[PDB]
Amino acid sequence: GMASMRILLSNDDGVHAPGIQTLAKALREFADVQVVAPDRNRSGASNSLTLESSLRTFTFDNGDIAVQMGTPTDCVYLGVNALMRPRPDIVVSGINAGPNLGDDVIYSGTVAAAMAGRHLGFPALAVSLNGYQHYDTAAAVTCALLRGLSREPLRTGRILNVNVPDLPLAQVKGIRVTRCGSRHPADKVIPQEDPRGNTLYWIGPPGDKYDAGPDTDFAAVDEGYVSVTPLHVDLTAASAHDVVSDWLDSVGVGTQW
Amino acid sequence: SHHHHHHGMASMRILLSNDDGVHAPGIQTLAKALREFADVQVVAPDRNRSGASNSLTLESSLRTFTFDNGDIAVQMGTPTDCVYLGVNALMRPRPDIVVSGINAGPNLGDDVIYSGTVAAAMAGRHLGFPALAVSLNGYQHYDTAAAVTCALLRGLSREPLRTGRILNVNVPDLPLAQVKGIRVTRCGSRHPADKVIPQEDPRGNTLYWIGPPGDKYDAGPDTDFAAVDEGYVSVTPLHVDLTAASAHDVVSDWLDSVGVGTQW
Ligand SMILES: [Ca+2]
Ligand SMILES: [Mg+2]
Repeated sequence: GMASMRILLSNDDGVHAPGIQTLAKALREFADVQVVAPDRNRSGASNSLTLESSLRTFTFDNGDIAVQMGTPTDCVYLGVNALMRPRPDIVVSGINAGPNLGDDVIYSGTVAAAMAGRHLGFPALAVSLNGYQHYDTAAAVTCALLRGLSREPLRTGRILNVNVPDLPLAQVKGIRVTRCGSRHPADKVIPQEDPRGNTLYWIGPPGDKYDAGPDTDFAAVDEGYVSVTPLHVDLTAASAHDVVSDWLDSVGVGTQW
Repeated sequence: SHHHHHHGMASMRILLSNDDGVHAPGIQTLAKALREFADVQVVAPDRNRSGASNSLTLESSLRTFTFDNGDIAVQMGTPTDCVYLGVNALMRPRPDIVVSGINAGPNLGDDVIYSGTVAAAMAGRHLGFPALAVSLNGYQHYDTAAAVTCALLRGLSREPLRTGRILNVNVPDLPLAQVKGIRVTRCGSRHPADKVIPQEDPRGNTLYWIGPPGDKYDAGPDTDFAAVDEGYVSVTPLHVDLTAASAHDVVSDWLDSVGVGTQW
């Protein structure tokens, strides 16, 4: 093998998470792996980053780095820019306990850390397990993808979102390239009074599946396939361009006539 | 019947938020303009949360605080938490639309996915009018961004907009008379940001600041960058679907070719 793969490994659940430790161990059988991940398991970071403050890092004995109060984006950013020299070949984010599917992906810290590694020599991988049990399955799927990538370059697509059925490896049917499904709007709030009678509010669960058709990430994982969706960060909705332009003309906004 | 710039002093119910927080000049100038013709409820972060993007608070309940004028701050709340709570719990009657802004500084190109301004608008995408994110390319002409947003909202009152759930609006930092018009744009892109600014704490530990955005990369003629640089309001319709559809076949052929997850 002419060259070792050098991986920057991060996650949404922090350095202590079973998912990131299991992955790290499996990748280290063939690759050099630097962990740079949050100091703890926080929920709901998405792609936020810390701009109002500087960040502290801590290095463990095994060389793992925790960024203190770091988001997953902050971790990949420091890792790519300042803490690994030279820069990593690729960012791998995972294994996340829990699926990152459909229109949820924009809110996922696991996806966020991969999107921060989109400009490296390989497409970044975000790896989520549809459950909490078969980390070994997700780790073997990840190793298989990475072997694929060093065998033949993937030409287009800077981020792959990978969702792994929570199944023993022998039961996973295969791998499908998918698009993101969608959900109905989330609408539940759960109010709870504090001891003084003040109402506080919890964000409720996601809305029901809407677009879960045959070509979606939801469908593939349901049928026991690995789902691979390529993602990009361009939010432009190009199909709306003519409608919006026509509308502006019609209501006279930006025209005198 | 009577000739005024706007018909109705409260003809639409607006949930107004931002990521700069309730005390920011951009949201306070926008609130004051909007209240001339709309029924406005501010629900915004208790402080500046630039950097919050689409993050939300899941492992903790949120507490709200209501100011004398009725503005609501969500304590520790992100822009997404503010809109989600405003819409689903706090407002009665529910809003017809979410407006988020005016942000101090632009939200252009591939930065839009990192913007808390944009995230609040995207949490309002399911309402009857498309949500607006409004950002000023500068810090001076909040007045100009407010006039532009009021023009869009009067427009929505004349005629509903059919497709496009979220409009990302960037306004040049110019007097209104100097703004050239409006273009419907696409997001351009930047080089990766690459700077990390170290700074020692008083005990001699090294702390790190995230550096500024990378250089412009794709600022083509129909980009939001180009529009604003040329003195035009940029309007880009946005969606939340991250699927790189134009990569599907290539990824699919690559898989078949390396045979990952196949037997043979
Ligand atoms: Ca801001
Ligand atoms: Mg997680």
